[PDB]
Amino acid sequence: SYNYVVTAQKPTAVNGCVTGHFTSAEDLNLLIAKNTRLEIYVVTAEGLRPVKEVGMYGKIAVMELFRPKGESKDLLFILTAKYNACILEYKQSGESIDIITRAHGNVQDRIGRPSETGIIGIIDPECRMIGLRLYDGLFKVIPLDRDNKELKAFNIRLEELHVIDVKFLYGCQAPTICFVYQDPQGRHVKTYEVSLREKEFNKGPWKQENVEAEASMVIAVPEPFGGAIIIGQESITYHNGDKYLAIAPPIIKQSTIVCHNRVDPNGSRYLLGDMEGRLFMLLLEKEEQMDGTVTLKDLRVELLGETSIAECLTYLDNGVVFVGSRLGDSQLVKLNVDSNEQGSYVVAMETFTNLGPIVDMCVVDLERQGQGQLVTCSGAFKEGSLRIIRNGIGIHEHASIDLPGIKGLWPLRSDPNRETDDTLVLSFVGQTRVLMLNGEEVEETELMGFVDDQQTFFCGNVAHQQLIQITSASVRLVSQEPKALVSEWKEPQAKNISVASCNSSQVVVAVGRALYYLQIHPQELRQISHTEMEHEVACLDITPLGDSNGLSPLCAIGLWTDISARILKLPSFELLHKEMLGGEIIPRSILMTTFESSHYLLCALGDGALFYFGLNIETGLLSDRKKVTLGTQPTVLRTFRSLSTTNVFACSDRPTVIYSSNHKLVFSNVNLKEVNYMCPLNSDGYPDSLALANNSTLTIGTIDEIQKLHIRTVPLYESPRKICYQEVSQCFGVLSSRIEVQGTTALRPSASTQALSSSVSSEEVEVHNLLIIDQHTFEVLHAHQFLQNEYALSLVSCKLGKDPNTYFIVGTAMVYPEEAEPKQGRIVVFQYSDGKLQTVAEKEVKGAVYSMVEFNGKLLASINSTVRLYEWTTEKELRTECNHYNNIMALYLKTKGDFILVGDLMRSVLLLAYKPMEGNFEEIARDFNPNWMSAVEILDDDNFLGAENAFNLFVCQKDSTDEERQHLQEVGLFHLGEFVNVFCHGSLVMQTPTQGSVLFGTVNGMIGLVTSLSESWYNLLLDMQNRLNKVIKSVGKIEHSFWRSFHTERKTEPATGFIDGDLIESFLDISRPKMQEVVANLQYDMKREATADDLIKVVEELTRIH
Ligand SMILES: COc1ccc(-c2nc([C@H]3CCNC3)no2)cc1
Repeated sequence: SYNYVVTAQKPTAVNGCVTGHFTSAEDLNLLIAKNTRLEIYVVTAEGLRPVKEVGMYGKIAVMELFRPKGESKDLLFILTAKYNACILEYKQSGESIDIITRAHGNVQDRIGRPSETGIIGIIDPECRMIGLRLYDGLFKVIPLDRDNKELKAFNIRLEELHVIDVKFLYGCQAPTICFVYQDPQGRHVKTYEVSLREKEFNKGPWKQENVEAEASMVIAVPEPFGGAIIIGQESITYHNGDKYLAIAPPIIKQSTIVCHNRVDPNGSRYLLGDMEGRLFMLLLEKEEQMDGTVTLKDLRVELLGETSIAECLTYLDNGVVFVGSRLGDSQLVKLNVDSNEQGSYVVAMETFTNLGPIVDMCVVDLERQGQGQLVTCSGAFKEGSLRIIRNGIGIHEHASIDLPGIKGLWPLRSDPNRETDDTLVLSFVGQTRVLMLNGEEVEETELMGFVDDQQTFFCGNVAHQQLIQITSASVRLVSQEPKALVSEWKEPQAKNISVASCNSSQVVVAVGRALYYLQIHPQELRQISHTEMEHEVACLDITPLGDSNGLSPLCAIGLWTDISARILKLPSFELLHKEMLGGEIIPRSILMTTFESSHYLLCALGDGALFYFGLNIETGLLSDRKKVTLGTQPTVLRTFRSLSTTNVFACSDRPTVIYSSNHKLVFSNVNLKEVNYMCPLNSDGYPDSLALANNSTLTIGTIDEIQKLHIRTVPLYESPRKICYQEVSQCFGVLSSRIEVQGTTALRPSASTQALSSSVSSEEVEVHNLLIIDQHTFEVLHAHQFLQNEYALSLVSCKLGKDPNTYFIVGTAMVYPEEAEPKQGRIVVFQYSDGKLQTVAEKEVKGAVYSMVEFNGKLLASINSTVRLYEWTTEKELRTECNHYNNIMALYLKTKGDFILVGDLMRSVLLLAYKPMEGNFEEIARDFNPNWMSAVEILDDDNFLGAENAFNLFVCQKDSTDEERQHLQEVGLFHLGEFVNVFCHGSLVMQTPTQGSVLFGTVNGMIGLVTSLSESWYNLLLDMQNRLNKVIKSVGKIEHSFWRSFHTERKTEPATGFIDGDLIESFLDISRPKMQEVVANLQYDMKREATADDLIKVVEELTRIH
């Protein structure tokens, strides 16, 4: 098996968050862990400024900042889920930012079952040690000597086997842990000192205490309080020596508090977040003492308001809180001293997309044909949603004029008072036209000073309240009031101008090979200098960059013949830098531009190639050449603003926006047909807009947010579970569940209680529903509620037998507390007609209906340990045809032709065939290796894909004996690092090295793709990986091969049959010399030594598949 796996959407769920001074001594930073990704921000009064985002070869399990004695700057400790430990430092060497690994090592033990309650990692306030709870009964200590670069550790026996939480205390002479543990006698809090000298615990400073039965979190309180707060379900207690204070506030009893964060450095106030998204303030009241110590007088809890359900909370000063969510969108909120109308102190400032968990999804061509969109069931509880995801950036067209032959567009302010454009100047072969803008009206008009009988190459507002028009014949300077020609420049023999560039006070024009530099003065075009280039000029730019006061010391130029992009000094025209771009196709557009504070040269060729380089605006040096391909026609580049950010629109057959993300250039398709020319337009009637032209038409519209994927959110206010599309009804079916309390009563309104119409089947509880949702408005048209204690598990939309209706079919389970698994459930066939669901037929079965699939006009269903095929009879009932029994728990089905792939709870996958001339199933083959499955997919007749609970993928094949024949072989293995809930065939790209397309959705909201490769392609890419791994410096010095090794509690093996597309794609981001190392000696097709250029082309083809 040869497979390739790549990220289409990175994990969005927030697994943890910390604050401190990491980037510099005086920066306040927010660090966010999104599984495999670490995001670093500087906190401002403006908000969060992104400075650096890195990938780890690992799932981040522990992330803590700490400050070694007498240092100005925090270091970062990370532990991965595979027990990779590192200490990281942030270093900025001028422009370049580097994460350096100061220490690393793997801290796994040989014997050890991972603690069921997870990895805990803590660091003592005096930075003497890191403490890790990895396994029950052991506490691992890493001394923080500067010498301990390998992070060598020792284990201490911990008598208490079941630790709930642990922290290091402040204000202690020896490092001291405080922890809650559980035994038969209940829950207790205890302390121990940790002796480095003895490598053992010593007696803690205070005696143990019994605590609440559901005590779950330990907070170490800084000086001057010291001590610990213990949070439980109905109590909050403070402990410190012969000091004990407890409160039992009813207000917290409704929902478990699951996260905390310190507001005040001295511990006077904490935030607390619960499972329903309530946000509390915990206040510690001080009492003075004669000896000048400070003790705790009392504790209070106050309800502040509501946030997203928080996985973590981080106070960012000035009343600002970052709410990191796993189950909904993350937020920035503000806390105010005074409450609002409805009584909340919490006001939301910003919302960040989280797709996670993705519990189901499907692919549908909603709008066009051939343009797939992903529709997910996302989130949980009050955060549950549908998310609709599609590639590319949209334009909202607001005007359309038929007007062929446009050769350029320029906006103009004809009134020197008003700030908005009021004029659009259009060029045509040998002619110019001026459109005036009065509101939404676009009237043809003249404009005194400008000529209409020459083609315009540039026109604009310029210095000293003047306008400029540059044509093939001359440069014309025009006064604003009144409009009159005040100056006109011509070449000495009045030869044609061939190329024009202009800013507010400078002009460079070309005449064949000649260049002329003019300055714009009051009533004067002043000729400053001229030169003769070695070849004919193709293109020019003099865009001023940086702190430049609108003046460029640089001229960028592209030439014929040598195909060079050059940087020249003005006024002398001295050559500062030359780059030969190769080939025999001339540069067509060149642009100096700034993205996220870094300066670049862009240069586009007529064949669709785009080169880009770092530009030093001081020396004129170009560096770090990169090349993408943006189409096959000449590309024309032009800056525009939207949402207070400068970007570049690339006009071609493939219109593109160029922008920056994490200080790397990014290229995103615009969803339009061919655009030939554009300009920004910001007029009264068309504010913050774009004017667009093709061969026949002028358009004016606004642009969506600049990003790779557009996401629409449909709030449900309850948990979505499964989704299916029903084309004939133009709706989705969505299974959903809401929580109600002890009959039962609801916590808030939600999709299933707010449908247009409703039907019903004739502690906290789940109430399950089938929602019918309109595909255009996403309005809830109908909700059908299932029986009390009925859980809806599976859903399909299909036709059966000879019946022409399409039905929604739901499989359920009746859930009773004492049952190990369900012994009762239903299959229900519904028809959606006239705005309601009618129940057409039912069938009681003796188990949970985990999975259903349409199979050759029949209904395949898995019921507990049985796989069953039903026929749909002429009297509209389901009738069993055949059964398969050899499963533990058949959770997952997929089919292809007569083949059925079965995913088991614990015995991996199994391949059935229906035998149409015997009316029964045959077991073809089974994977005899145990695996705890989460999802399955058929890649093709011979290849079966599985995902399992320890975040691995594998691929099974038949072994091309007869006892031998029924053994599936695991021929592919890969540690993905995500939990796959759903696989589905399809693509987000409009319909090569790869064949097939399978998308997957995950708990962290990551979306991935799996596709197939030939042996040949695999071998090349495998070889590339090995070379890439030798040159790339990895954060924490984790080996890529270690990261991607298949890993469960049973077995660890190198990955095989799987290319890591994220790694391959990173090839485009290394330095050109590194690309040479990577390239040196490797075959490529009959055969030859491959070049860096060859590989850039290949990797580009591979980015196109998502
Ligand atoms: C195992 O524990 C440790 C603790 C601290 C360091 C360390 N401190 C530093 C300082 C000096 C220059 N940069 C910050 N660089 O590494 C290394 C390993």
